[PDB]
Amino acid sequence: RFHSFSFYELKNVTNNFDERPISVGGNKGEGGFGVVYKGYVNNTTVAVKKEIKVMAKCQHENLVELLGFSCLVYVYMPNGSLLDRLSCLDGTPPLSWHMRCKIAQGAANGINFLHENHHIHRDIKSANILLDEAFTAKISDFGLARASETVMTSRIVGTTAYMAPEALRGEITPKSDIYSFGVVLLEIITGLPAVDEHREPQLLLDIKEEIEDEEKTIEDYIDKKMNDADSTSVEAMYSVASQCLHEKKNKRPDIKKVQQLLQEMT
Ligand SMILES: Nc1ncnc2c1ncn2[C@@H]1O[C@H](COP(=O)(O)OP(=O)(O)NP(=O)(O)O)[C@@H](O)[C@H]1O
Repeated sequence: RFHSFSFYELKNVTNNFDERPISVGGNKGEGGFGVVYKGYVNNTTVAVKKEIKVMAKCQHENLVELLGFSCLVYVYMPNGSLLDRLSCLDGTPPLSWHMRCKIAQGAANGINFLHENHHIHRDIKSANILLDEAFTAKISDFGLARASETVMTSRIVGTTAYMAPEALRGEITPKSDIYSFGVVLLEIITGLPAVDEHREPQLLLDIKEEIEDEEKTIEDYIDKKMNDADSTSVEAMYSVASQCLHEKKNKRPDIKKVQQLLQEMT
């Protein structure tokens, strides 16, 4: 299971917490809980950051593996996040439609495993979908995760732009994950971030209504940085997105349904 690390080995593996981007010769990614550095341990490139029983019960090919702690050490995901690859950050090639279908499938297989096992992720978003050497989807960051039995909470957590209305009111339910996934699927289709302040609309989930009021087609929104995207499977994916984004929790499909529809799309 989990290798217990001393801090001093971690320090030195990360070239003494070299905070420089790896693209410039360093070891640095960073989020709202810590900084993630590339490590070289024996010959195992790892990812080191600053729940564990969740990672201890939940192993799956579409979930990042926790290796160890001092704290947290992870299998290291070469290709970064889905958000950064959708953005083409640091000049990476745009993701093909074929590849985007596989990633959506893998991410749904990942969340399915979590729901079967009665967990609620609570922060499903494209930044929390990592990609290994082979671009296999790895759901990450189970710091907010909760075991399930719908309850409420005074400590509302998540990322605003991906959050279900009931998740923003303080309810806790896997149903919110489904909603967040629907926003991820929209990100995959259009290659647009869930929120852009200098955009209209600022919130990607708002395109559902532009489309429903047939003011726009999903075709207008399709990421133009692809040449392998057929109308039929794009609409098939959008349809699944739309269902996940039903503003009423009990109307959304469950993850088993989302999964079978994404497999049928392919
Ligand atoms: N296991 C990993 N392998 C490779 N990169 C990782 C791994 N875990 C995290 N990262 C990267 O480390 C950075 C920090 O991630 P994280 O601390 O989870 O913040 P975030 O998901 O971007 N936002 P939040 O989860 O709200 O704090 C991100 O840039 C990730 O791309």
